[PDB]
Amino acid sequence: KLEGKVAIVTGGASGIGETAARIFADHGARAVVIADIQSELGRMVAESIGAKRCSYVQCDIADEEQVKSAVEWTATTYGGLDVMFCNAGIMSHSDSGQTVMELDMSKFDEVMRVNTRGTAACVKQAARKMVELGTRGGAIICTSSPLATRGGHVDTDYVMSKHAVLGLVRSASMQLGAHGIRVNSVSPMAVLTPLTRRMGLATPADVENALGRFTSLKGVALTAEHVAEAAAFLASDEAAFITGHDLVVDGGLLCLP
Amino acid sequence: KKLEGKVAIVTGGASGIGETAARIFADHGARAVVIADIQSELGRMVAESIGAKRCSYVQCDIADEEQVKSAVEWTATTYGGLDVMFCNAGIMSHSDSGQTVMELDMSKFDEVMRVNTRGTAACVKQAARKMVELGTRGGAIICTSSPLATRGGHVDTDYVMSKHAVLGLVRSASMQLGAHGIRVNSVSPMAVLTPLTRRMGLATPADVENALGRFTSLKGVALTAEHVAEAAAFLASDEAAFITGHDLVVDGGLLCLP
Amino acid sequence: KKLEGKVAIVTGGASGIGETAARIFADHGARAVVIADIQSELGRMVAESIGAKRCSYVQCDIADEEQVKSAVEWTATTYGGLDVMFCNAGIMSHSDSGQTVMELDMSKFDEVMRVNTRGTAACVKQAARKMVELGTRGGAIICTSSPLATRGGHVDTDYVMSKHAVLGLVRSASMQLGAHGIRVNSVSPMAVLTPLTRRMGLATPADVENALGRFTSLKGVALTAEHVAEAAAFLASDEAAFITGHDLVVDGGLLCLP
Amino acid sequence: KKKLEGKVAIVTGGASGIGETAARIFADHGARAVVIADIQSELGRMVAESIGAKRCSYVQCDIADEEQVKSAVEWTATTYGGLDVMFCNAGIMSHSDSGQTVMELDMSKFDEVMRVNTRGTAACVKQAARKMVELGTRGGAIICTSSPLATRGGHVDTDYVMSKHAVLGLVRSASMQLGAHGIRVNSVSPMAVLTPLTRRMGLATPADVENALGRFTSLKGVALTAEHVAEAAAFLASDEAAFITGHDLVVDGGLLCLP
Ligand SMILES: NC(=O)c1ccc[n+]([C@@H]2O[C@H](COP(=O)([O-])OP(=O)(O)OC[C@H]3O[C@@H](n4cnc5c(N)ncnc54)[C@H](O)[C@@H]3O)[C@@H](O)[C@H]2O)c1
Ligand SMILES: NC(=O)c1ccc[n+]([C@@H]2O[C@H](COP(=O)([O-])OP(=O)(O)OC[C@H]3O[C@@H](n4cnc5c(N)ncnc54)[C@H](O)[C@@H]3O)[C@@H](O)[C@H]2O)c1
Ligand SMILES: NC(=O)c1ccc[n+]([C@@H]2O[C@H](COP(=O)([O-])OP(=O)(O)OC[C@H]3O[C@@H](n4cnc5c(N)ncnc54)[C@H](O)[C@@H]3O)[C@@H](O)[C@H]2O)c1
Ligand SMILES: NC(=O)c1ccc[n+]([C@@H]2O[C@H](COP(=O)([O-])OP(=O)(O)OC[C@H]3O[C@@H](n4cnc5c(N)ncnc54)[C@H](O)[C@@H]3O)[C@@H](O)[C@H]2O)c1
Repeated sequence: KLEGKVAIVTGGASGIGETAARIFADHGARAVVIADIQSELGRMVAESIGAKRCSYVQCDIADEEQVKSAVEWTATTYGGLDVMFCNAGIMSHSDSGQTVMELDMSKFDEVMRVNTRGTAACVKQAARKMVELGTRGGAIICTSSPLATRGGHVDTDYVMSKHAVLGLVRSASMQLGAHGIRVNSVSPMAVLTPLTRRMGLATPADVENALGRFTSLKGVALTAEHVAEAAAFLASDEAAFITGHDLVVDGGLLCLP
Repeated sequence: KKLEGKVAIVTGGASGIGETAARIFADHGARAVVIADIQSELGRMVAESIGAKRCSYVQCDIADEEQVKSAVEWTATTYGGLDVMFCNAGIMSHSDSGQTVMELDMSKFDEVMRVNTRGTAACVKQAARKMVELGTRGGAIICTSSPLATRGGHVDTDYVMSKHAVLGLVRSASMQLGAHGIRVNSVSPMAVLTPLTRRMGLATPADVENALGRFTSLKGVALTAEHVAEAAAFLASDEAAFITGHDLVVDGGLLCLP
Repeated sequence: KKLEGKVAIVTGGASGIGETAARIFADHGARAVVIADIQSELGRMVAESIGAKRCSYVQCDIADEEQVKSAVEWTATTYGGLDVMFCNAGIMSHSDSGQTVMELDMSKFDEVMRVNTRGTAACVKQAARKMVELGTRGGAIICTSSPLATRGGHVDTDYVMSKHAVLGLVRSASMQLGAHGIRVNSVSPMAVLTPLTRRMGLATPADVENALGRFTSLKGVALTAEHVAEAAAFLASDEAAFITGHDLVVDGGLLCLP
Repeated sequence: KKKLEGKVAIVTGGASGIGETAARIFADHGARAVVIADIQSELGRMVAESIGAKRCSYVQCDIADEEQVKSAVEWTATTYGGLDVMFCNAGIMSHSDSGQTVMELDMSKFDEVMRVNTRGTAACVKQAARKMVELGTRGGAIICTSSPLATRGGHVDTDYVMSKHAVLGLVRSASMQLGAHGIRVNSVSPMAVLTPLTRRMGLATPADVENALGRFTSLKGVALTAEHVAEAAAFLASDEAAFITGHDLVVDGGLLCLP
């Protein structure tokens, strides 16, 4: 699917991004660059994938200059840039849950900084590099959420940030189609990662107990591989005419708990 | 191979998008692909070309629920299962006034609604019932939709209403059949060169670009039946094991209808 | 007064939401309200109660396009105008197996689709033709829809499909009739205590609260037919002069269907 | 009865444009008191004096400063004895030669647009809700001004598009969380209203609007006015909308696509 492509995975040191980097390489990616802020964790992932197929770059995506450097380093080292997986994202793990009435505006600022400013800087810098290189069939994919299209009972800062990511995806797909660049998102429900266990979901039983009643599809558990497979489809020529689309991977979510 | 060992029915498989999907499903390793359709000899030609040991042709007017029952049951006992139902058959009216609201021909409305909604509903029902009987694991039902399932049209109002209805069927069936591990999704392509769009006036890739090009964000690629079949194959495979109730839009970033 | 001097037709006005809309339209100053229904005894009682100088009954099965045309003609001729068409009549199956996909009764599907999609389309068409013919300024066409026009259902799959189709009609009619200054919108209420919901087993406010209370964000108020009528009167008035193609949802923040 | 009889309303950004007209229309619909919160002191006191000092007051309030929002909300509730309507209407767009396209996104201008439109709006919803809960307000209403660009992408002003998407996420979440208190939260999404903001974008006259947007607008024979937007807001703020929450009320004349 991805033979000969060069991909960057922000947040690739952990969770969904880690699995996505592994799966992109299994799909024949020429090179996968993990861009994260967890240097030793990230280097670990890179060697696990294979030090000759995967590299790590320290990159705080909220700092546009660090994004530009990571993008430039990637294109120079590997001679191209075909896939930007804008995946890094954070939540506030606030004791009072970031409800509207208890909204911690300082914690709100942190979430919006990473999830909207960082994602926007990543889309911008990746687009600029693909255009400069004349990349053909380039793909930019943002990790979203069902909370990009419906409200939350908690984590209001996160909900607003993912709504904003969807607006960015829609706008970028409109503006970058002229260059043949496709911009899409993938919105998974609950994946066991370090993020979801900070919310109190550590085991598949925790997931089913929290969400199963609200999930239409029975008899299958959502894995990080599932999310990576959706993203590899979007990045591949199997999706050559798909842009501006939010690919939802949620088992028919009826509502949040 | 993503469809290895699966048994697929493709309605409307004698022509256009359905024909390509049947070929592409077989190329992705489907054990058997059954074309259900009403163009008897165009369809036998296709199953012939795909490989008479991989592909059969069944006469099936999808509006008739007993013919859908029969086609589904024939497929399952012949090949020992049913894993994928690609509910793709569908029509438009091709009317002098264009089926604007002002000039809606109620009789032609009835014909479009009969195939596109009653027939699609019959296929989803009969395919689902058989999957549950056989105990199919990870079954997939996929309906061909349209950007006109989520937006209004300037013309072909009956077709627009029918595709809106198909989307409601997909959403409802996903919530009801998830208990059986059956996933239900749709694929919504924009303009594919088929006999249907030829009846509309689009014969050549240059016609498509002249009618839809300025309304499409993505430049440098034309949509093909293969693209739609690849979207469906993805949805039918384990690559989409947790995707249900979803409308997979393949429109190049359609800004608006012309 | 919001609707001062306007002539309105309310289909399904003999009962439930339509009856309350007819009364509320008159309270907002409508010059004439015409109730179009198939329950003549009930409908004549509503018309007489609103006021025989202000309100008339016409027998009209909206699934028969000729009866619709006749009712619209009679309204414009009797009252010299047509400003508001509230296409509100609709039905459900009330089947013992709930019209799930697995147990979908196609003949009952046909009945629901006939009233809710074919009939609604004929009403939109015939009202639009008449307002265009009269030169109506700022005419309004409103269809009663449902949260099930935008999400799937666990039951009543035929009704879900039909209300999706109604939204496709509203969107299409909005884009085609705006050239004439005609606005087309829908209103989508959740559970109102009417003969329709009584037939689904909801007879009392406690029944509604038990079925839907914990799926509804908004507490302290129960949806009434008057709430729905006020939404329709807003959309029908100059308070909504630039609103078209819109589905006005009146559901209390519905988290999910039961 | 007047649609807003007896209600106390706050209108942020009420010194100008849509918010000024909303303040006038709310008073016209019988609001007991309208408080204009803005950062244009002389303009805002003009509006308040014009509506009538007995029924309208002005407060200086930078909505991106949560403390000033809380202070304006407390002053309203203490002065007038209640808080029934919060119309979170203040917002900005960037001054950008490059249009804030993705390719030329000025990140520091993006920051400012997000700070006012998302951080400020969130603070306004929070502080208004906290007060209505404290007061035991019955049938309270919080309305945010949104845009078609809350639900569709834009060719330009990408920062603004993301900010309005985020506002809709706030409206949806607040609706879900505040319904327990009887508080309804909705948005109103107008297309092109002639204001100082759209003049800055190059739309100064009705002909400008028609030339830029007429062929993309289904509804003919009428042009969107600020009064139309205010009437939609007044509806949502009233008992005519007693069961409407979490809803985006679109006022765009059937917009077929963005320019
Ligand atoms: N896990 C879920 O269930 C779930 C569901 C829906 C959406 N998501 C989203 O998927 C993305 C990945 O989430 P995850 O579950 O793998 O969480 P995770 O915490 O396991 O991984 C996130 C990684 O992003 C990195 N990160 C944080 N800030 C960064 C920054 N400024 N610059 C660069 N990297 C940064 C982190 O170091 C981390 O390695 C996130 O956008 C999340 O919002 C997750
Ligand atoms: N061509 C496009 O650009 C386009 C765009 C959007 C959606 N679609 C939809 O994709 C589906 C296939 O369209 P197509 O372009 O391949 O058109 P097509 O006419 O070339 O193929 C349709 C086939 O379905 C068969 N058919 C019609 N009624 C039938 C019935 N009752 N029972 C069984 N078969 C019946 C027809 O014989 C035909 O072989 C349709 O549902 C169409 O609405 C097509
Ligand atoms: N909770 C609710 O009541 C609810 C919720 C959502 C949507 N709706 C929709 O609101 C509309 C009215 O529903 P209601 O609850 O008032 O039901 P109701 O049964 O109380 O009233 C419906 C009236 O429509 C008339 N009707 C049926 N078929 C007709 C036909 N062919 N021609 C003319 N009239 C016909 C009926 O005789 C009846 O008087 C319907 O479209 C319904 O789908 C109702
Ligand atoms: N005019 C349009 O076409 C249009 C369309 C859709 C949405 N909107 C939105 O409507 C809102 C009002 O826009 P408008 O056209 O009336 O513009 P406007 O500039 O005429 O009025 C906005 C007023 O908000 C005040 N404002 C800005 N930042 C503020 C802050 N931090 N604190 C307090 N007040 C502040 C401003 O001084 C100004 O008086 C905005 O949210 C805009 O996004 C406008």
